[PDB]
Amino acid sequence: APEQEMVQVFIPAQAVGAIIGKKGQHIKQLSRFASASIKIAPPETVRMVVITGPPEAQFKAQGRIYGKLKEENFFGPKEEVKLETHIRVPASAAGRVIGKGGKTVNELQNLTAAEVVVPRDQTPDENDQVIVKIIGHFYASQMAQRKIRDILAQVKQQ
Repeated sequence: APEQEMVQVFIPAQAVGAIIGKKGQHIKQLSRFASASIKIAPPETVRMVVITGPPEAQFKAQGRIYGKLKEENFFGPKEEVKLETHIRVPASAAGRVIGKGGKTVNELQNLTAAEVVVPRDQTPDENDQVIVKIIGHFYASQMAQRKIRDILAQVKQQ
């Protein structure tokens, strides 16, 4: 059964208008395209897009956010869109995302050219989960997320 995941994508504050669209048109139809729930989180004081859905939904929705930002010239003419994404992993599995000595997060970064960072002083949330930070282009971020998901599923069996 397609399990659901929640991802937080940070976008430039000024881009919220193009993601939402007039009368919310763009964010509704993006939800239908991806078959995902897609929400702009309230400002704490970048803005955070919260995407909830299974992996294929995540791919479609995230793909369209990177694409919309590209199309609106939010970055630059020669500039690939690079965004920060936060995902949550079991605390008991974070040490396996890092690897012994740090070898798996290193391999991740070398394979994808995404920057992947597990902050080390975290308090697990009420679901015993901690943040992994992913910064990169669309493909790099997708590949980091897919790999981390596969690591988690491995730890779960064993």
